Amino acid sequence: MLDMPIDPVYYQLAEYFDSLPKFDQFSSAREYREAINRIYEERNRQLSQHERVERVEDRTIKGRNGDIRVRVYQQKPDSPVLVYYHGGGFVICSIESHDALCRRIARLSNSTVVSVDYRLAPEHKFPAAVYDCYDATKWVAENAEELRIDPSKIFVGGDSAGGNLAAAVSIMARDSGEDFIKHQILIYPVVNFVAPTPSLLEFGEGLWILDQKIMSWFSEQYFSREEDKFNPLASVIFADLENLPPALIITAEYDPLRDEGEVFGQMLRRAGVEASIVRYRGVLHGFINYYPVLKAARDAINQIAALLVFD
Repeated sequence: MLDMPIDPVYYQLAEYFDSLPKFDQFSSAREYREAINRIYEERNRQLSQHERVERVEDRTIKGRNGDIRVRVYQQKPDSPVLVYYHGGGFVICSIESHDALCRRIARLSNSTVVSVDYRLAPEHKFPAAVYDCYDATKWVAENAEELRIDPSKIFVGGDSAGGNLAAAVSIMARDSGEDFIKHQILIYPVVNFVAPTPSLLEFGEGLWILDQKIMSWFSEQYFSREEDKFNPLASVIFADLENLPPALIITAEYDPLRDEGEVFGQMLRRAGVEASIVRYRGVLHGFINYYPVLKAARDAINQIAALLVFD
């Protein structure tokens, strides 16, 4: 139990969550990563069977940091695109662990999704991932014809650390005077590594998926220096927000990062950026990947897909 009115699916998933490998059960992030990604990826292999996509292509592109692999899920050519950045605290997860999710988005929308295989920490410290995501996004904008995507409909989005990366990318594009991003989709993002919030304290302990201990561990792996936490490409909540793309922010009710995400949405509104802040009740951080058994996740996904389909 956490606060009380939690979707009954979580109580049914008690064994599952408790059986997952914990970060502090290994001596290094690498070993932890290998153990947890193995589980996530196998599950995705099962789910993808039910998310058919006309074509899924793995391409290697040139980022300032070197090679960057991206996976292009294209259900239909000459369609809108969502450049996506997977979650995982900047340390774990991969294209394969969010494969089912991206397939479903591309399939439902009859469009395109480009999932970025960005450099992970601690191997590559902040801001390596931010630059990989920005480089891949710009590459999508610059290769519109080759990829067969609509250059006038390019969206960016991600979940958790991925939502943070989508926000950072949007800022980096704005700072560079680039205007190709038409929408940013932040799924329960982390946008602050310096200040506390009531939700951070309230759910700092006691919930599955995320607690204060692993959050501190993630930032320790991500940043090479403490003060990097205040960088505007990290704690995006302190960046200049003028002219940023219109945003759809999806938050989870039982999540330490909840208030942060909502405050970031209110700050964007003040700065004159249009934004929607949607809090899903009864769910925890990371809920979107559980769409096969959680309706709230299927509806959250429908919101992302609707953006690529509707005008």
